[PDB]
Amino acid sequence: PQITLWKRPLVTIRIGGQLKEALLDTGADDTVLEEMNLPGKWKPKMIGGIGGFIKVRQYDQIPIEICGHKAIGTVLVGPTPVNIIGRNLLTQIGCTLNF
Amino acid sequence: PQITLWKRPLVTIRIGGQLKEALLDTGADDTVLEEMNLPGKWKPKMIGGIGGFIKVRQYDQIPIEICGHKAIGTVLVGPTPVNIIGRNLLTQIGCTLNF
Ligand SMILES: COC(=O)N[C@H](C(=O)N[C@@H](Cc1ccccc1)[C@@H](O)CN(Cc1ccc(-c2ccccn2)cc1)NC(=O)[C@@H](NC(=O)OC)C(C)(C)C)C(C)(C)C
Repeated sequence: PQITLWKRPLVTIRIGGQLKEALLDTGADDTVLEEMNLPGKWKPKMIGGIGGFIKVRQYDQIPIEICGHKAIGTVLVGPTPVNIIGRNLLTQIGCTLNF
Repeated sequence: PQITLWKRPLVTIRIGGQLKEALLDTGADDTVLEEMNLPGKWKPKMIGGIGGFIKVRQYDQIPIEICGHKAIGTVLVGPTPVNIIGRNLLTQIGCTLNF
C-alpha cells in the first residue's frame, strides 16, 4: 500500500501472535518496542535518540508481521513511549520512500 | 525519486544559502536541525524523543530545498544528534511510504 505522512504512520504489527500499533520510522536504524515480557535470551544494548540514550534488551531472530507482511530480525525492548519499526525490518517488507 | 532503506535516507538540503545533509524521517513530527544561525525571531520550545526532551529554537516559515523540492515551513534548531526532516516538510514535498 501507500501511506501518506499527514499523520503519524502507525500500522498494526504482530509479535508473538498478538497485535500492537507501531510507527513506520525511516529515521530509525533499529526496531524498538515498548516494554513487553518477551521470552528468550537477550543482550543488553544502549540506543540513542534525540534526548540521549536508553537501555534496551536485544532479542534476535524474532518473527514479526507488519501490516500483514512477514519479517524476522532483531527487536529491541525497552522504555520507549512508542513502538518503532526501524530500517532493519522496513527493508524486509520492501518499504520505500517516494516523492 | 524512490529511496530504499538499507542505508540511512540522507539527502542534501539547501537552507539559508547553505548546504547540509539531513535525514528523511517518517518517525519525526517536526523538522530539527543542528545548532545554526537562521534569520528571524525564534520561539523557545521543547521536543521529546527516545532519551527524553531537549530545548530548541522554533523558526517559522523557513524555505528549505530538499533534494530539489521546495518547502517553506517550521524548522526547529537545537542540539539534535542529526539533521532531521520531519513530516511537516515531508508532506510538502509529496513524500509517501510505499510497500
Ligand atoms: C512526537 O515526538 C517526535 O516526533 N519526536 C521525534 C523523534 O524523536 N522521533 C524518533 C521516534 C520517536 C517518536 C516519538 C517519541 C519517541 C521517539 C525517530 O523517528 C527519529 N530519531 C532520530 C534520531 C536518529 C539518530 C540519532 C543518533 C543517536 C546517536 C548517534 C547518532 N545518531 C538520534 C535521533 N531516531 C531515533 O531515535 C532512533 N535512533 C537511531 O536510529 O540512532 C542511530 C531510534 C528510534 C532507533 C532510537 C523528534 C524529536 C525527532 C521530532
